[PDB]
Amino acid sequence: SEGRRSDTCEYCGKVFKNCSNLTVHRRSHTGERPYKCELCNYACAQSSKLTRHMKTHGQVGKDVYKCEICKMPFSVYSTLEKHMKKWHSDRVLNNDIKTE
Ligand SMILES: [Zn+2]
Ligand SMILES: [Zn+2]
Ligand SMILES: [Zn+2]
Repeated sequence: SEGRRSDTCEYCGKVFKNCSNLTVHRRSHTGERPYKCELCNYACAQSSKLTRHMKTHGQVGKDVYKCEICKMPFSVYSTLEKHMKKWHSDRVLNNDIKTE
């Protein structure tokens, strides 16, 4: 039992406690949306994690994302580019990311 009609993020859709704390958090994330997927029940702070997982969401059959060359499950396509570019260059090593 409660009501909220103002003091909420235009991008989270989540109610808050003060319009300035609303403003500063809406800048310190940006991200996209409440990070929440509507097809998975998943969320994580980055921007491009969601826009990539969104455009890679097409009829995966399992309501969870996976590397279509492995069949191996992984949260988002940005972590897969970092898996694929090194977890497939030496044999299935300690997942140490695409970097220089
Ligand atoms: Zn927000
Ligand atoms: Zn999803
Ligand atoms: Zn893979």
